[PDB]
Amino acid sequence: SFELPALPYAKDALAPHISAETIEYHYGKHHQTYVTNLNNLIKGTAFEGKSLEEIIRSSEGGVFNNAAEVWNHTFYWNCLAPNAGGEPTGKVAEAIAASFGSFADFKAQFTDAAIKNFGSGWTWLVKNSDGKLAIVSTSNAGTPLTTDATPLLTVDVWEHAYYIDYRNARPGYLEHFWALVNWEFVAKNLAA
Amino acid sequence: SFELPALPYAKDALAPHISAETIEYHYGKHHQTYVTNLNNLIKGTAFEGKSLEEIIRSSEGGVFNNAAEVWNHTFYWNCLAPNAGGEPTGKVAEAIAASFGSFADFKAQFTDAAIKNFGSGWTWLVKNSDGKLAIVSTSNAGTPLTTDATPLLTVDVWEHAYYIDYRNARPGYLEHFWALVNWEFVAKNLAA
Ligand SMILES: [Fe+2]
Ligand SMILES: [Fe+2]
Repeated sequence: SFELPALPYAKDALAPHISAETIEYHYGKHHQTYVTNLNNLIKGTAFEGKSLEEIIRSSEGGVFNNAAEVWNHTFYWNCLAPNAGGEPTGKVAEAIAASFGSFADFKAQFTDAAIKNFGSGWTWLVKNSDGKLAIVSTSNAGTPLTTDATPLLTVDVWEHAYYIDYRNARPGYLEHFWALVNWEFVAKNLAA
Repeated sequence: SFELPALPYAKDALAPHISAETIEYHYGKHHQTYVTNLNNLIKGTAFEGKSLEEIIRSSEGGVFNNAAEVWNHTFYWNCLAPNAGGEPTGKVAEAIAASFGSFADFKAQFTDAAIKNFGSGWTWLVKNSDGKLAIVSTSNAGTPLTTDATPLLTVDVWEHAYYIDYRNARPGYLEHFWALVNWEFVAKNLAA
């Protein structure tokens, strides 16, 4: 009985970086469908009373794809915000500087990883179990939740995430992604 | 060095099933970029002098992804045509009827497979070396060329192939795909 969590802002709040139309389809159709599909697939199964994270860590096939995508998108919406972007400060800035050399280095590494993540997928900033930050990419519904690394930030590189606004120019999408990064969410994730 | 083969028709030939803008981007940007990236990866290497097929059957990583996608798209453009679609005749009709019972059954199965293919990929009708026909789906740049089967027909289900025209409605795209199938090409593939 999972529900589609409410968007953290107005559907046109990320314009012009991500259009209101993209949110309408991405959130209203894609994300909503993953929720509906997940609910239908777990009915009557041992997954019924489990948390979303629990299902993601104990499933495969269709149940996994839908559950992971539900979580990935909710995390994604929280990674964005209006009147945000720019450079992080405090603990996040310090951790990024220590793990990548500088914010600029991190930004270039994250951008490159995201652009080169072949096909559909996600690119993440995570804190590995060794306490150091790293950038990793996943394919399709893949998520760091199935590992011992903690997700801090992500960018959806499935084409539906940017085709309406940037067509083939995934790099253009990444450029604008930086103008939307919600460092408050990233900071919360790192502080946990 | 590889050249992007000319499209078998003007970019408006498949409209309204596939729009001129989709062709503009799909052929003019996506396909072209695969050619460019392939060229840059193989320049000055032992992959020079090799056919596209030879590269696909002897590579991995980026070389394979780009080489395979170049071939897949050229094959795809030949699978589509104006004033086509409908149902096959002659040898193609016979083979499909013998393997799937009827064209209607084949059509339903191919469509179902294409819709279910998760993430980016392709759905194919192939002929195994023993003469049996089968429907197989691949992920990302995956192609039957790396197997023992012969590609007869394919549909691109990467989101860029249909998002401009159908957004998330991949089923609608598949319906319109059938109005474009170039059975003459399929017959050539089967007769080889
Ligand atoms: Fe998405
Ligand atoms: Fe394509």
